[PDB]
Amino acid sequence: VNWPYVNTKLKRDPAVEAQIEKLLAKMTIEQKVAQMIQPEIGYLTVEQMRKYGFGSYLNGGNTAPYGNKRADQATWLKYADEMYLAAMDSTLDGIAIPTVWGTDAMHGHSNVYGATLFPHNIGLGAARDTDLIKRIGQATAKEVAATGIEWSFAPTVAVVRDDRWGRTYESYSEDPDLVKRYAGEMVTGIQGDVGADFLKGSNRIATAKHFVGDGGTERGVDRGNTLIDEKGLRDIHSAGYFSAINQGVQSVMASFNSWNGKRVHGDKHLLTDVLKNQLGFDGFVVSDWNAHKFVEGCDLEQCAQAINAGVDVIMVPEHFEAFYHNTVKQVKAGVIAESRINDAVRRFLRAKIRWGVFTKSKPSARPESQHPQWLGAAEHRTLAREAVRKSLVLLKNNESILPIKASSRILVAGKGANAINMQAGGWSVSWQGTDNTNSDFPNATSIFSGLQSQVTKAGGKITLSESGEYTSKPDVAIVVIGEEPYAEWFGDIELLEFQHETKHALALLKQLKADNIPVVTVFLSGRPLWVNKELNASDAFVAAWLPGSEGEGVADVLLTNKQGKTQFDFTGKLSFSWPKYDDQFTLNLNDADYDPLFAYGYGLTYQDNINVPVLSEKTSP
Ligand SMILES: [Ca+2]
Ligand code: NA
Repeated sequence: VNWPYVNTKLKRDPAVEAQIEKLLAKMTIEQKVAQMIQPEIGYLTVEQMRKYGFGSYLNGGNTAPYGNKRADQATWLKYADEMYLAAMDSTLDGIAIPTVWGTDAMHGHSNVYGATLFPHNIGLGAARDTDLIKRIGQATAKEVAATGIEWSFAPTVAVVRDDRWGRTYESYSEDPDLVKRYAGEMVTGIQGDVGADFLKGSNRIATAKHFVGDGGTERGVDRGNTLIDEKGLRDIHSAGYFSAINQGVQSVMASFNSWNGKRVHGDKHLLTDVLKNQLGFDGFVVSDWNAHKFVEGCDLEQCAQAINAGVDVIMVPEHFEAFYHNTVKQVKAGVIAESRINDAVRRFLRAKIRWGVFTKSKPSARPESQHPQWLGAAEHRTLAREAVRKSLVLLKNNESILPIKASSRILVAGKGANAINMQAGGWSVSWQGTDNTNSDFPNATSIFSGLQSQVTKAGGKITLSESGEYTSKPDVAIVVIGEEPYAEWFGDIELLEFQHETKHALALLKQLKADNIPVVTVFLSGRPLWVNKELNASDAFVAAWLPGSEGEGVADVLLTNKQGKTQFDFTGKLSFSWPKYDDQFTLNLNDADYDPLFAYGYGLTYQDNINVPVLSEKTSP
């Protein structure tokens, strides 16, 4: 199987390469290995950084620096300075190579309190807007820079084929063509375009995740087994990497899944022969969180096989010290070649040096560190609100009930009506999102709050009641319902029916319908789900995905302006096929037998006059 060479734009900088060779020539085995190890701040001390001079360290997201839950910019920058100076202290370890701080950036700088939260990828995919993606990358780079961090993990280029996976919402589309179109835009948004501005100023080092096939696991099991021939791995699951590598992405993260029974992190064919030799990726490979422990023969404290397979930087958040000493002994034992550690360090230094770790000042003194307002900037929330508007997909709008006159009397109901944690989903300040409350999102706007602001301005009347209680009978009920927030395997499911165990939202919808109140359903989810029953109980139904912090984007489209005219029409179109039956687990565009309820590319607008009939509510045995 032949893979195409896709590193066609980025040319090496001879000055940078000169510096790498001079450094390598004088470094000890110990110093080289230190560059390859990445501790996490929950476990790392400044003293350990001084002693070892690790090449990077991770903002894992579970705590702010110094243990704070929330921290001023000055506090982030103080922590960054301390680590930077400890690394530049050549005492103890014998060299002065600046370290860098890295962070995951799932939908903005989303581990961080106060960050703008953009819609998760599935909704961005619905938007079909490459320019939007690039601008989101640019905004994200600034918000990351505002915390003193040089390196962010984004884009996520999974191509998801089975929506049972709990990470489905992290994917732009089931369609590789769409992911390919997007991936390079996010990379250049973050890093800058190849050329004079490459990696300059507020631009960050980027990592494209995850290589490869994590969206193709059997039954959508998280970290499961991807059963597909190599041509399929190339043509379906690698499309995002073609454009990300072509745009010069500096880092690639290896994936937790297996391919035909073998863990990717231990697969030299994938991580070296395919990624580096055939595709031509010239940057560095980073592993995922303790992913090395799952490779055959490896454990938390040792994994020569992953290194030998082509991993260049090991994400070992807690066991880094023992991992360090073991790896050094393995190089000395000859079971990890010096040529291999040399190549790992070359690729990693290539990123740090070209970004400018030797030429820029300490973190707190850098120009991109002088703008605390970048974190959650008004301009970025305006961008996110645009993304929200464009992400919404109108599935049903019977008798053109939408858009609703802003001057009407409206009831807003449903568990998601005023719950920012549900609209944001997982990877939002916290991992699962379960414990988030509205106060964890300063300057965000709930869906109710957005509607209320516009209805009040238009002289209408609005009421919030999750359970649908009212005093004055409304002209219409907007009911906001959906999945609870989740991340990773917590979100893996076996059944496609929404709330199959309780049907709590359905009871609410039927209650309102029984009172002859017109119902507009706003559905929050990380994926299409089987919702025929809820659709039947709705006059209109909107797939809003996981819109993030800017909930007023929903009001912008659903409501008229004050004069009663349309302000924004729907523009979004499905990037994942919507199931007609509760057992349509792998429903994908181009499938031989393709029978979706609503196809890839479907999405109504106010210009349509289409009614959706009552649908079958039969479920499988
Ligand atoms: Ca699909
Ligand atoms: Na050092």
